[PDB]
Amino acid sequence: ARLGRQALLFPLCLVLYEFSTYIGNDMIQPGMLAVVEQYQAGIDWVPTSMTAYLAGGMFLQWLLGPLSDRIGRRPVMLAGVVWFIVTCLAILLAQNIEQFTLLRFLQGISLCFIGAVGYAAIQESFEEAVCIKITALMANVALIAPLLGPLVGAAWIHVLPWEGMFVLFAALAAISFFGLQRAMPETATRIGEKLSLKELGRDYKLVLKNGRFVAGALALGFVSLPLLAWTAQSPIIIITGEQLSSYEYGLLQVPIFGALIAGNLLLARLTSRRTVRSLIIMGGWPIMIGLLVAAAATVISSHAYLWMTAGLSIYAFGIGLANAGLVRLTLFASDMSKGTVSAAMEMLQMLIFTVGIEISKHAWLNGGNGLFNLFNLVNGILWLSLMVIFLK
Ligand SMILES: C[n+]1ccc(-c2cc[n+](C)cc2)cc1
Ligand SMILES: [Pr+3]
Ligand SMILES: [Pr+3]
Repeated sequence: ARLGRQALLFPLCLVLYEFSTYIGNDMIQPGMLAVVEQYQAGIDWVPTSMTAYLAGGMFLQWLLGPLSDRIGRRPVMLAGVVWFIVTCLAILLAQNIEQFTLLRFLQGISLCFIGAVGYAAIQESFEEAVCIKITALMANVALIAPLLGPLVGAAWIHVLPWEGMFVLFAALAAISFFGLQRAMPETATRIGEKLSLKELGRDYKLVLKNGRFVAGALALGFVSLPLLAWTAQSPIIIITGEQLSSYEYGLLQVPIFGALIAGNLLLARLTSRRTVRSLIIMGGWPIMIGLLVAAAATVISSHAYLWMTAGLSIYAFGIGLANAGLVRLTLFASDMSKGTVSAAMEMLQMLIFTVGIEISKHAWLNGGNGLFNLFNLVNGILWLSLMVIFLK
């Protein structure tokens, strides 16, 4: 007898899935030093784990939304959960870092199911008032994962093997599979209809023609790249770069991702009395000053990692205050299907993350902290350059 508890279990398991796909990245980065050392791979493969994971995350959004609309939101979502489980277990059999990285890419495809079909079902199932509550919980999980992940991941690889992490990801996903199997409704409104890739290609051609949309989408990518670059490389900057331990590594996540949360909590308070664009200008100050301080500090003094951390913290506060607003404006910058717009901007900004982490990596390998931070400053400037057009 499940109908009252169904209204709560369905969003909970999707959030559990969202959480485990997220720590599936955030727990793995600290443990990536163990992985590299166990394959004898070289530290340059540490950020590439995330690069491949995110590259998979942009692989199928365009398809999965309209496909699940045609064949069912249940069978497509459940397939994504199974896929994550199977690919999480398959990585234990990887014989080199290339195979590890390749499965890391296959595991990344699991992210595409969250918004394009999972959240689509939340939109199609719940009232606007309840939908807001669920979206908020999804946002709170997206804030906790990149703080919990590195802390728990650093602690994990001093007692347990990295393999065990993937067992944990598959287990949490397995729990969410059984929960979704019982509780998820079937809310696809086009079951039976034919899907036309040629027609769908025209939809994505039309959104890319929208100048104001593309400007906002790229800006979201550019502005979050410093934060994503830090997540990817902080294990190699702090531990192998600065010759520090796991404690320092983990400790330095607190002011940065704490600052992110602080930026979101203030946004929540200030939202009723500030327009979206004023919050973008408001948050722009800590973003620019933060990135500028981190750059200036590590150019004049290469090993000033506390000044770098403080710079990223001030920057992160700006991101928490500005991003949610810019996401909103970008969505409504294109008067086209919300499924296509969301998939487009999710896809576009992740193109920037994947390429950006790779350039970021080479910046640090060839120039250390100074060139790592300077590249992050360029990204801020590119976000700011786009904002003066996008806003004025
Ligand atoms: C799959 N995925 C999750 C979270 C982000 C994300 C990007 C930028 N920020 C600021 C937060 C979260 C991107 C992709
Ligand atoms: Pr058409
Ligand atoms: Pr269409």
